[PDB]
Amino acid sequence: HMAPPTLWSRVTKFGSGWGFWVSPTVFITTTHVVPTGVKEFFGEPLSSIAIHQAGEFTQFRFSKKMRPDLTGMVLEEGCPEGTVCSVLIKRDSGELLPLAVRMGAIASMRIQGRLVHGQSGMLLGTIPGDCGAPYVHKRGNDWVVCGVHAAATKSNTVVCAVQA
Ligand SMILES: [Cl-]
Ligand SMILES: [Cl-]
Repeated sequence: HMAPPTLWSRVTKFGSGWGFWVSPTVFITTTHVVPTGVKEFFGEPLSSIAIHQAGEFTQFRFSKKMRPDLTGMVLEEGCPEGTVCSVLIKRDSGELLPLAVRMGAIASMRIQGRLVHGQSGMLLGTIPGDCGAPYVHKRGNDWVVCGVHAAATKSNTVVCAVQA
């Protein structure tokens, strides 16, 4: 299934990587790309944002509609093993590099000392800078997002962080 422009428009440069607008108020990203010590995100004070971070998965819920042009999509905790997702990688150049990935198992893993609650997959390459890119798949009418890019083997195996 081919990701349409509006879906790409959700993928947003953020910190040392990317994040993704799940809806007008909900933004997801990979914890380690998130800027630390700041007092606002997208011009909104922390106080106005509900933040939950665990297992390298970060979710922001804003009090205000930040992307009022968007519809809300389904966010799931990973996907069924065997599902082929697309990782919607934007590069700093502007290039779009959707990568097809056959997903494997969900697991709590230690990767370079960090606890990642995630899902591994095999590419059917990712680089530093790509973390936070969304893993998506289409089910019926609806695109589903089920993780954010977190790691890859040197090899090729990729891992996305998934929500509790
Ligand atoms: Cl775009
Ligand atoms: Cl499914």
